[PDB]
Amino acid sequence: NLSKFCIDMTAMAREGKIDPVIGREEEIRRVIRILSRRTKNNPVLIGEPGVGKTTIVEGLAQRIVNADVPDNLAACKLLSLDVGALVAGSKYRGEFEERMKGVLKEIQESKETIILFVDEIHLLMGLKPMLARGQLHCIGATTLAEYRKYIEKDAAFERRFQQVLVKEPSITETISILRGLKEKYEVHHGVNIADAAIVAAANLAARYLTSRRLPDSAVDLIDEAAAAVRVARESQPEIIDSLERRLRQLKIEIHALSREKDEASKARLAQAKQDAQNVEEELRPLREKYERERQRGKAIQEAKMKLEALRVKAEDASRMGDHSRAADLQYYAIPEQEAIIKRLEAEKAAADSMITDVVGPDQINEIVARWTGIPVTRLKTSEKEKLLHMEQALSKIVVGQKEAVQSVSNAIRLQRSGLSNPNQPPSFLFCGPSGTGKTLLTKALAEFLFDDPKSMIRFDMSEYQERHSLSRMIGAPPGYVGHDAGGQLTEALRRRPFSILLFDEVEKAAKEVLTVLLQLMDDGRITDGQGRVVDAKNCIVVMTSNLGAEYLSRAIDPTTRELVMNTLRNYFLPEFLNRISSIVIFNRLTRREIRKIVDLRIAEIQKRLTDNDRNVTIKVSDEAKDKLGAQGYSPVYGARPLQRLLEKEVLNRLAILILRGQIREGEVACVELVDGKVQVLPNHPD
Amino acid sequence: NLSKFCIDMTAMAREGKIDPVIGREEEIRRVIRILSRRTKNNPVLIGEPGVGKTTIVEGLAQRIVNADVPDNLAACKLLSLDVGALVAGSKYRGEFEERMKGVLKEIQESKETIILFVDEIHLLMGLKPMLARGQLHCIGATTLAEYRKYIEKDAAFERRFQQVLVKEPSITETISILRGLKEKYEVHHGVNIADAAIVAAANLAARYLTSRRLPDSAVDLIDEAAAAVRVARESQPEIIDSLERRLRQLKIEIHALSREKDEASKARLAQAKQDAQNVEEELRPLREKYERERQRGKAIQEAKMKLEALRVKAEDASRMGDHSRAADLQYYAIPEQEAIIKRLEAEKAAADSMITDVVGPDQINEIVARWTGIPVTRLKTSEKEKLLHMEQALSKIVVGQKEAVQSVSNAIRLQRSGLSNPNQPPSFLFCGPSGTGKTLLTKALAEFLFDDPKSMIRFDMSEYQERHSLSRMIGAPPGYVGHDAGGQLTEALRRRPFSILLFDEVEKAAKEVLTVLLQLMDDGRITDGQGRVVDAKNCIVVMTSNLGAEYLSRAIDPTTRELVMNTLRNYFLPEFLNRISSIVIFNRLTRREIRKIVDLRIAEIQKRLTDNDRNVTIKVSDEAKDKLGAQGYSPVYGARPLQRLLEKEVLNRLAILILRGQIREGEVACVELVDGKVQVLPNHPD
Amino acid sequence: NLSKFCIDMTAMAREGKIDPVIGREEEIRRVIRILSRRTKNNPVLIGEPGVGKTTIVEGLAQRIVNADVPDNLAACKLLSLDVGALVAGSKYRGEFEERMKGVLKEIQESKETIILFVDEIHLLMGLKPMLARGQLHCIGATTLAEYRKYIEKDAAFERRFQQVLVKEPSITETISILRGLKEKYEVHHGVNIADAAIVAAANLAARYLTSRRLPDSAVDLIDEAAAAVRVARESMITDVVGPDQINEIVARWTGIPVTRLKTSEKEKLLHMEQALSKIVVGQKEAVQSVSNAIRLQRSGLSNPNQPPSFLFCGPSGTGKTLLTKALAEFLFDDPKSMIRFDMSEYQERHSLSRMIGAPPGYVGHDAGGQLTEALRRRPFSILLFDEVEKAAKEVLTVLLQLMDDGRITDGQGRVVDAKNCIVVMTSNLGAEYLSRAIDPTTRELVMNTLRNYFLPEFLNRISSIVIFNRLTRREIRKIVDLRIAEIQKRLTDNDRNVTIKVSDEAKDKLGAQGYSPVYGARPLQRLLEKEVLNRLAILILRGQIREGEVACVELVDGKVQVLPNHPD
Repeated sequence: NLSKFCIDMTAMAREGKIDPVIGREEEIRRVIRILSRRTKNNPVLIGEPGVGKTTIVEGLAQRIVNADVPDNLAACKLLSLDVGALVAGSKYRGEFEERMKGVLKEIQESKETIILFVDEIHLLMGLKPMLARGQLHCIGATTLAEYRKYIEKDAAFERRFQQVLVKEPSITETISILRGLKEKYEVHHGVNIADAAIVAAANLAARYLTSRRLPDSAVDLIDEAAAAVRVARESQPEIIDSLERRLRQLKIEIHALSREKDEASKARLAQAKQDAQNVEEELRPLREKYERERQRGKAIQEAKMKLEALRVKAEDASRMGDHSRAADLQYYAIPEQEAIIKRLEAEKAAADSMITDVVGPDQINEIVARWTGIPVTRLKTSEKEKLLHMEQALSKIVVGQKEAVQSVSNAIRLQRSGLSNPNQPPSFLFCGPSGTGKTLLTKALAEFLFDDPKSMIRFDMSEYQERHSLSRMIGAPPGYVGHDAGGQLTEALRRRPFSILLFDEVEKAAKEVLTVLLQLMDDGRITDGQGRVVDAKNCIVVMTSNLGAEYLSRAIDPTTRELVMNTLRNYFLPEFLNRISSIVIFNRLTRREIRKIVDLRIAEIQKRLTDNDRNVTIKVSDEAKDKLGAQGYSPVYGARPLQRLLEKEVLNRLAILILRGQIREGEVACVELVDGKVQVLPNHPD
Repeated sequence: NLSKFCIDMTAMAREGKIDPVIGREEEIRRVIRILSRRTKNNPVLIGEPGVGKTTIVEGLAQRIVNADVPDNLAACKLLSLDVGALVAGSKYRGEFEERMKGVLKEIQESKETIILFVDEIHLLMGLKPMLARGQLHCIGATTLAEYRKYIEKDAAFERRFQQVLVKEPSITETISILRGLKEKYEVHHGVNIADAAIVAAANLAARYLTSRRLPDSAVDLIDEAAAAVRVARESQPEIIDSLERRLRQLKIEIHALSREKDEASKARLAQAKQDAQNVEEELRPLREKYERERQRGKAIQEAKMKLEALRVKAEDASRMGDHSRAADLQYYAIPEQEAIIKRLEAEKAAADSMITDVVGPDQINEIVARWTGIPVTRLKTSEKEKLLHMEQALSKIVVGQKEAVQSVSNAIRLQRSGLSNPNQPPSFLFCGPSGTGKTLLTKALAEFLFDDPKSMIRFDMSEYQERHSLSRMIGAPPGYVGHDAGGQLTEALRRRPFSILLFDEVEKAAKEVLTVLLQLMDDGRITDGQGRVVDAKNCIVVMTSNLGAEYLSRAIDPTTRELVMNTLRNYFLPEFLNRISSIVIFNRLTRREIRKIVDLRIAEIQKRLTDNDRNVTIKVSDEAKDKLGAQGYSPVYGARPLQRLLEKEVLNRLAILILRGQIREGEVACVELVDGKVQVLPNHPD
Repeated sequence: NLSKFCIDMTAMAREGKIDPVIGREEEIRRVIRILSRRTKNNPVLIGEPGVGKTTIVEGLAQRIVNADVPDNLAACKLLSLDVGALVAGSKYRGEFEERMKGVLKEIQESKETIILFVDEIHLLMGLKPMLARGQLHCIGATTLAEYRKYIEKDAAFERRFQQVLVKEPSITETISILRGLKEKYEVHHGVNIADAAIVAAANLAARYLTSRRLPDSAVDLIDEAAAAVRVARESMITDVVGPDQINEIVARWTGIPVTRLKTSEKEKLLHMEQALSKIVVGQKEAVQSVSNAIRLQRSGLSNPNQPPSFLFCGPSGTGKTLLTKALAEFLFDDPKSMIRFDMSEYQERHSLSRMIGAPPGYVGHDAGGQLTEALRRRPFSILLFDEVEKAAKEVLTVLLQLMDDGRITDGQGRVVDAKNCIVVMTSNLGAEYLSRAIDPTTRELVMNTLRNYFLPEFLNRISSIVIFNRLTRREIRKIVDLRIAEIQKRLTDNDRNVTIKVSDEAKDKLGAQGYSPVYGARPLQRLLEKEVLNRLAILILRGQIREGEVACVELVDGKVQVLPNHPD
């Protein structure tokens, strides 16, 4: 028989080597209905890669072999066969097609109803399975795109098929499947785990390592964690290996002195004999407890092995009816094995590097850290304390609208508390003069709430005032030219959902993209031109304005607030306008805060000084700062100009004397001013 | 036992036949972890060609042989693959399929857990060993390119592997691992090397030999140094070999004197032969000293080899139960023989005005010059001396915009200072009239900085207002031509990391090309059609405009500069014009500096004259240059027409007179403006 | 012992059967260095056919035999199999590989230090001793191309090797190499030669026979000299070799009088106007202009890497085509040295692929490179291009990137040499501004209407700026007289002898007639030819105008007609 390429699922099912599936049953029954459906028997599943749609097929087969299934299909069997393996048969398609017809017939001339799951089904593209008229069955599963690319472009084949979707499970579903496979994996490493670590780890992978999808992601996370900790238990303790290297060098010394004959040699001979003694009679306690734990875990492993083997054999026999041996094996070998395990556990509990075989969340934390280099500190923060401190925290970054800060704070608070629409994320639309750090405000926001620069994006609506600009920016359905670039916005949502959304020049926008953004607000997602309606619940969305700022006199009054109220209600649909978290405003910039910013400026300057060993002592006279500020305020950009202004107007002469070294190590940057012109004074000429 | 293709690494390990390896350890530990995992034991590596990926594998094996790996690995046998051998078997799948299975089968025939690392794994893709998970075990390694080409195609492998890239090592790490090597390398060629020399050498290769990567390159450099040494000797001493050069010259004397048939010739032949005897009597003592000391070195290294032999012998003896034999060997045979070899070393060191024969920075520098041909003095100036004297040398090329010289100089300082943005490369937008040498300015600038014409590249947005042009300028996904040739910027940055980047007439650019350039300004690198990023921190950029010509009317005035600033604000983004390093400004030329650059031209001319045999001085009348300038000042195109003007005007008649016979050598080109046209006074008639 | 396939160079070294070329020592040093490369001992030499880098390895063997080598290499036996020596005894690749193993067994047998060489060593790819860790030593050489084709593929091999470029030998160095060979060959034949004549010969082989390669080509020359001798001396007294015989042979391979070769190339320079006048007439200004330009070229005072270039503005054939011709046949002394190129077909972007090439996987790239093989086979030549302004802008781009640098990339992936080329663009985009008469305005008008067409600096890398005119009626008649002269020549070619008597009346008639504002009267050449050849041959095959009998080419009643001397 040419079962060469085939793999009998039902075999391992009876064998029980297949992993125990969990959850997602209604889908299974849907599959069933599709099978017994006459017109198009074809279950053709679709989902994102890696999710182990495979796992789902196998779980259905598992449910099958228990015979609690469609009767007309209970007598049927399932098996896999890699299409790549079939085309691995030969090099050329011609001789290959002989193998293929062999496949189609070999199953055809099979007097027992058995079905094949054609994984990666689309690869039929590269046909013969027009033989499908009920005499046979298949099972389809592959990604959406290529399905639309080839299957959707074949009527006859497809009018005989029925797309099946795959929802991506959520946190709780992880919790389920992970708690399930916990025992299996712990055995395969002979280890222990606690739950809260699993919970966190799941959430964490969900948050940051997101180039892949739930849930197998957090699974392999568990994997690597357990591997690392199992490597540590498998490895000798640091005291043990140091002891052993020591004693090796100790017997080295002992005998090297046994060669020489002089009183010092014999002295350190006896001394190194005592050394090797001490170390050996100390290690053999620790050495032997290490060995004992090795043996304990060993016995544990093999006991679980025979335990589950008996379990699967007994389940098989019960499915058969071999009652006598089934019952005796069950109520004899299971209980004694339980006793074995419980006395093993008792002795391990009494055993008190002695590492806790149980893993810890901190472990996963370190792992994800080296996965993304992100400071471990920020991770172990539950996203709650930061909330109870974010307000003043970000105040410590920029100042100027305490009220705006605390407002957006309350907004995100009400989001995370879950006291609103749980699907439409909070939305933001600013107004006021640039220079404050509005951008920078959002920036600190992100790197505090997602802890990443790239978490920010940028959108400037002059670039988005043509309807076709909208088209390209959201991408177009594959039937259009936008198929080669797609939607940068959309694709950004894809790659990193937990991120931030900037929008600017919104006054200069096209009305249509304005409306699709309004939808996004009320949608919490966007129906792409392709069908992948990608969530936004992990997003933050900001729009910019500076128009009414012409009202801003240095001074907060409600009067001007209503001024710009109308000044905006005119601009956009008041219903649309009802979709901000709350109206976001600004104000003028009194001198005091500006010179405070100057203090922050000289601060980051001293920071740059600290970046290297160079001690430099910035002495900004009060009046220095005073002139700096009083000069560089921009009625159009505030200190954004003044920033680089002072940057130049110090860094120049600073680096001058630095290159010159005339102001030497440990010296003082006496930041001086000369008659209305700032001039730091060199401690010396050449 | 098809060991025809089995090739063990642990063997050469067991004889120290591969040197130790430094750093990279956390990598190894990660690899171990992955090998332990239950999901996809087989990890994958990504890095630059042959950069020591192999070294990581073999060093892991080294760790193995000396009892640090865990038990599962303590039971591992590991080896490399006759990959190319099976690629070289037969051009059709055929029998190397079958031999491949045989060894694959031969794998199953295993006492302990056999591990087969494989490189180039793409070679099997462009599926056969899809048979047994758990039986076989490899490690993955190739180029990221190959990763996406074949790794990411077969979903099976995609679930069956996990990648671990390889960051490029850094310079200090180079220094360390090179000390390590240095030990064994000198042992191979018995000549000492200044550590600091090696440090230089590494930095040098890093700065210029971008063909390969760090550190292998600088390794080869040290090797070239050892080579230059061993060839300054001839398996000899080096001063002995230079006296052998002198002795070969003495033999030339001997033969050229036997050539002459007289008595004094034979007498001075005997003189040369006595000199030959004396150079021999000094040749010998130090030559046999050299032979003896290299024999002493092999004594040392074979003593260390036996040391490793007995060490690992005591290791696998405690594994078997015979640690006493190798124990005693280490105890007694090792220290005493090592001591007597050290005694031979001390006595030969005692056998040692004065003369040097060990490596120094000089020879390294000379070799790198020979490799690139750059002057040794140019290498050794250091990014410090030029900063103290650049402005001078630059003025030695063109002048007039002294302010801008100063400015760009401070900018380069800032970079080298590091006090500025530690990553943002410098950036300067040229503004002024063409026809002075803005181009020339930047040219000589670079050739003073990196000392390379080709270190400069020029770009003009005239062919960039299109999308496909942006693509070609950066590249594209494979379904395009942008993949072919990639992008000019990225390909250049690769081909030369240190450079300057001209973008002339940028005011005509497509604003999305402007966007990618702005990224370059603010990334330190760039994301491409392949997504990969290449650092430009060690690079700078150039872009020019010529709008201000409106305001161009000589007297430096500020009022115009803000007009220009807004003129370009309306052309680009505000922050874009702020993410720059500094604004650039130009102007017209003073008639005096005009005449000056003309004097420089005629200097070039007389230089070209003394290049050939024509020593014809030129009496360029004041009127000559005055009229030439009055003509050649093109208010449209500066004086970039002027040199051509003057050469067409005079140089032609010059060469004409010189060759037609109107000039004999050594003459004076007494050239004089006569009636609006400069006609040199005929030095000799037709 | 299957050491037959290799050859112990060190043996003939001991037997002294070897004669070292000299120079290139530094390269041999490089070799030694890599022979000390503990990492990749095996280098790879790279050069060109004829240079017989075999020479180089033999010289290394020389430095072996006299014990003048690094002793780490003292006992090394240097032998070299031929890959062909194994292509012969091969009933199949297995048997090929069989003998491979067999010798390699003897080879891998580590008796003493031994080093191998293989010519065309790339051929081993298309290998078996990939087993070679470097415990052994080898060396080889080939062209860059197949090296990149085969050795670039494997990581292992390519890494184990070191690419070394032999480089082109200096002309002065070749004379020194000839010297060292002189006595040897003379012994081989019993002859003597003047060193200076030999130097001449060298320079000649340089200027021609580019098919071959120095210096071994110049050797071949000297061998031919010795041959002529071994004829003569054995057929006062004739015993030595003058330049004469060299000249005989260079002629026998080019068909040119020694006169045109015994030149020193200065008088021709000083008298190009003479020849031109005797060929072309009507643009004396451009004549002297280009003369001084190419002089400056040869003067050395020119830019060392700026080959010439000459603007054309005037009708076609008027002499300018004939000009280009004379330029070739007088400077480089070959008609075919001109390679036309109609830019009218190069107004397309794909014409870049069609001319120089494009990325290798295209259809036009194979047509490309027309300049590449041209220069490789013809260094001393000229590059004609017609109405270039219409040609595609990337075509003009690559043409510029040639003319400035005297070198340009190709679609194949290389930058050819052009240090003996001449740039030629030709059109009459503003010639219609003119009459039969010179006014600088119309001249300056064309100046503008052409400098506009591109970067005027693109025109300002041209060696000059040159126009043409509409010939004067009198010099029109002059070139007419030239024509009728070559026609009477053609008459004298065959024994039928008849006197062309072109009346000044018929002269004016034909001239003015064929004079047209398009090409002047170049088609009139064929027109008047029809007018004469027809009638003269009519009377030739009729028996009217016999030998010597006059051909009064006379204009009768506004229609030129030769009066039939004797009616039928």
